[PDB]
Amino acid sequence: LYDPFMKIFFIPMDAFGHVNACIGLARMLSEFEHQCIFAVPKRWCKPIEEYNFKVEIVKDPTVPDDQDLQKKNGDFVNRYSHTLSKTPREQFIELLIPSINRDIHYAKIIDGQIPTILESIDPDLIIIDFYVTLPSVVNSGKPWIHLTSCNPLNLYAGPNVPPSCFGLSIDTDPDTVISYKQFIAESMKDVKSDFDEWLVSKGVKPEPFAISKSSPYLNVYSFPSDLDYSEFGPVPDKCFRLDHMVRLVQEDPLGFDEKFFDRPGKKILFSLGSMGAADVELMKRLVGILGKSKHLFIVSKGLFHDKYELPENMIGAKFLNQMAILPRVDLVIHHGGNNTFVESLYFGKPSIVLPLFGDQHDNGRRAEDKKIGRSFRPHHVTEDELLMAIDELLNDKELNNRVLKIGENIRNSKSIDDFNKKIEEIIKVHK
Ligand SMILES: O=c1ccn([C@@H]2O[C@H](COP(=O)(O)OP(=O)(O)O)[C@@H](O)[C@H]2O)c(=O)[nH]1
Ligand SMILES: OC[C@H]1O[C@@H](O)[C@H](O)[C@@H](O)[C@@H]1O
Ligand SMILES: OC[C@H]1O[C@@H](O)[C@H](O)[C@@H](O)[C@@H]1O
Repeated sequence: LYDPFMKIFFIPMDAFGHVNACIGLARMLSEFEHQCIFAVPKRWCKPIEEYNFKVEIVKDPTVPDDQDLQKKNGDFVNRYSHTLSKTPREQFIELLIPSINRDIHYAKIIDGQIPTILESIDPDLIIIDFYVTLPSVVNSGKPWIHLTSCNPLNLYAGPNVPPSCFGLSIDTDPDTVISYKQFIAESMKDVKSDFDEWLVSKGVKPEPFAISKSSPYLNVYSFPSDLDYSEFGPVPDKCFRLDHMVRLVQEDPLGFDEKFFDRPGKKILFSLGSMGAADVELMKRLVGILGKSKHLFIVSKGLFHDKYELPENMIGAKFLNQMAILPRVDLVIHHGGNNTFVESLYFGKPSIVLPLFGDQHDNGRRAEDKKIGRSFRPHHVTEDELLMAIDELLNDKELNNRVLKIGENIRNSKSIDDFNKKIEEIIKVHK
C-alpha cells in the first residue's frame, strides 16, 4: 500500500505424477516471486498448503474429502492387477481406456467449477497438467500452458513417429506406425465420440485423433536434453523443454528409521511409484528375488503394505520421503514413471526399469537406448536377470560416469530462466 510478479493458476490431475510435477514447476517459478495457486480436491489441499502454495478447493463428490492420497489409484491398480503383465496392446484396451475414463470423469466434474474460480482469483497465467482437454481453460480468454509430466514421445506425434504407450522402437517403420495409430483410433472410437460430444456442448472444436488439445501459447515438458528425442528433430513447435521439474522440497516423514543408512552395504531404492506397489503379488515376487541379493533395499511398499513382509536386507513403509532417499542410495529400481525416472537422473543414479503400463514402457525403452539403465517386464523378469543386472550396473564405471554427467547437466540447466522470459512475453500481450 505504501510501496514483474504474476499470479499463476495450476490445474493438475488429482494424482502424484501430475501434482508433483506442478509443485516442482511452482517452486521454481516462486523463486522469481510469482504467486502460484492450485485447484485441487479437498484431500490434496493441506498437503499442497505444506509447500506454501495457496489452494482453491474443487468439489469431487465421487472421492471423500479425507480419503488417503494413494487409495484412489491404489484401488484402481488392484481392480485391474491382471492387466499389468499383458502386452502393451492388450493393456491399451483393458487398462489405459478404463484409466482415461476416470481422467474424463474428473475433467467434467471440475470443468464447470473453474470459470467461477478464474473470475474470483483473476490469474495472469493458467498451467494445466491433464491428459484430456478442459473447456473452462480453452474458453477462459487467459493465456494457458499445457504441462507434460509424462515421457514426451506424444509431443513428437507426426508423420512416421511411433505413438506413445507401447515401448516402440525409435526405428519403427511407417507401416508399423500406421498400424498402431489405427489400433489406437479404433480402440478409442466410442470414448472419443462421447468426449467430443462434451467438447462440442461447451463450444470447443474436437481434435481429429487426440483428446488433449495442445496450448496455442506454449507446451512445457520435463525431460533431460541428453534423453530428449532429437532422433525426431528439434524441440517441437510451441513446446519448451525443462530438463526436470524436481520439487526438491518434500516435507513428508522419511518413512523409516534413518539408522538403516548406518548399515554397511550398497543401498537401493525400490519404488514402483505412487500406485505400482498396489499389485501385492508382483511386490511379493520381486521382494522374494531381491531378498537373495547381498545389497540393502529401501522399499516404497504402497497402499497394501500391511499384507506383505520385507526380508532382513530391506526396510520400507507405505510412502517414503523420496527427495530425502535418492541422494543416499547407489541405484534405483522403479517402474519408469517419468517423475521417478527423472528424479533418479537428477541425483545421478543408474536405474533398473520395470514398466507397468502406458508411458512407462517408453521410459523402459529410453533407459536401454541411452545406456543409463536396464529394463525388464516385472512379472516375467527371472531371478538371474534381475540380480545380475543389479551387480552389473553397480560395478559399471562407464555407465555410472555417464549418469553422473547427465545428473550434472540436469541440475545445472538454466532453462527455467528462458521459460520465465517466455511466459512474461506471453502475459504482456494476453490478459
Ligand atoms: O514412496 C514414494 C513414492 C512416490 N513418491 C513420489 O510420487 C511421484 C510418483 O510419480 P511418478 O510419475 O514417478 O509415478 P506414478 O506414481 O505417477 O506412476 C514421484 O514424484 C515420487 O517422487 C514419493 O515421493 N515417495
Ligand atoms: O499418473 C500419471 C502418470 O505419471 C507419469 O509421470 C508416469 O510416467 C506414469 O507412471 C503415470 O501413469
Ligand atoms: O501419452 C500420453 C498419456 O496417455 C495416457 O492415456 C496414458 O495413460 C499415459 O501413460 C500417457 O502418458
